Amino acid sequence: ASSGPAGCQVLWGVNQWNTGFTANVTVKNTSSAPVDGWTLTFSFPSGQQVTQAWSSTVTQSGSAVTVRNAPWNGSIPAGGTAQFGFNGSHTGTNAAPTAFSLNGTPCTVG
Repeated sequence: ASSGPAGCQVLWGVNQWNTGFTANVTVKNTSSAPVDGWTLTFSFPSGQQVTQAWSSTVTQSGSAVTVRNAPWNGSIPAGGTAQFGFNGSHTGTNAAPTAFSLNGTPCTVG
């Protein structure tokens, strides 16, 4: 980025039962813009086979990931937060990386 995009962040709220880690994520934008829906992306380190999702149009590309959070559940102002989650099967390893990237901007986990 040869300019100065955003730099939001997202926290993780894992909840693994037997096998199926349900990640309760909460987006946090603070850069400076009316977030009326968005599309972040990064990749699952281990084999987080995500499948069930809500309040987020998740999409696993082979092994990577992307989430297009709807406009309604994505109506958070520059200094606000959003939230979504899903249920994926794990194996006991790294689940959430570090700084993912909103639709065109980085985002440090929380």
